[PDB]
Amino acid sequence: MRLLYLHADRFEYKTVKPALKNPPDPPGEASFGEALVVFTTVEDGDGPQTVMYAASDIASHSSRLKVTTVILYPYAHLSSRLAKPMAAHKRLIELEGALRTKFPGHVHRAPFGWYKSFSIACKGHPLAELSRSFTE
Amino acid sequence: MRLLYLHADRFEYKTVKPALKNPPDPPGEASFGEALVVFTTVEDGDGPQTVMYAASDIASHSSRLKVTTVILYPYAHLSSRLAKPMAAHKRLIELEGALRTKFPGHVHRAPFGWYKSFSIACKGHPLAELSRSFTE
Ligand SMILES: Nc1ncnc2c1ncn2[C@@H]1O[C@H](CO)[C@@H](NC(=O)[C@@H](N)CO)[C@H]1O
Ligand SMILES: Nc1ncnc2c1ncn2[C@@H]1O[C@H](CO)[C@@H](NC(=O)[C@@H](N)CO)[C@H]1O
Ligand SMILES: [Mg+2]
Ligand SMILES: [Mg+2]
Repeated sequence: MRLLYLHADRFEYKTVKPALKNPPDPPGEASFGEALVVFTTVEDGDGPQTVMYAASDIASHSSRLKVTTVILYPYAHLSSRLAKPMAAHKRLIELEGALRTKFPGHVHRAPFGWYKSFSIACKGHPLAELSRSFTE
Repeated sequence: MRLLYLHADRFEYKTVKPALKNPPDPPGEASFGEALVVFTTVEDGDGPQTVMYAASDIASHSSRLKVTTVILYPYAHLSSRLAKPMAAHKRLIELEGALRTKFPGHVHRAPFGWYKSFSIACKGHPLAELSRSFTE
């Protein structure tokens, strides 16, 4: 699993066209104030142990940053060892579930299987942009 | 070399704190309308052949998108096989130079060696977010 952590002042997205023949989530749009935005690429070896490590790390980082909102943003573009779409969706659902057991704020999982527009204002501090790899 | 291509409606950044003991570029800030924003991670094996392939691809993609501005945005976070900072700066300077021989619009290379804030409004169309790997 490959993650990009962006500490944002604000974040918003809208689904536009479907990117899979049948997207497993309904279309939608949402906008947020200060949040940790976690661009999340699910990779072929990812299982429940991987999900648990990512969830702990996201919780830990969110705590460091004093953020109370996390956005789990499905993202196909951070790796060249992608999990298949079905498996990726399952892991992202597991990741959201796991994160809620570790982090007490708003957890928003954006819809999987869509092209999206988005806007982000990303902070400039030294810990505002980080990437993470998790495996088992 | 690992690149992320974001087709934006608008883009802006500001350098904030230095991220290397001596950043090789001066601090600054800039803002843009519609542009291809190319988050660019220079990797250990990257040489002039790699730079030339990336430059051709960026030019080709920009042409497809009908964009007339490209932003080469140094980014440390797309890979776990980073080139050293000196070498990375050199390759990014080469990449800007190479791109200008292939693409006729505005080419902006953002400063290397800084933490930056930024904002982006990324389009939602199917070719609006892509990643690319180049090697030699
Ligand atoms: N292995 C994977 N890890 C994370 N997300 C994945 C995935 N495989 C497929 N997706 C999702 O399907 C859309 C089309 O690839 C993807 N959409 C996106 O990457 C949008 N942000 C594009 O605008 C994403 O929702
Ligand atoms: N191998 C590499 N490829 C591309 N850029 C690289 C690099 N090694 C160092 N940099 C630059 O140094 C700043 C601190 O890592 C980096 N700064 C950034 O990644 C900012 N956008 C953070 O806000 C970047 O300017
Ligand atoms: Mg809508
Ligand atoms: Mg300034």
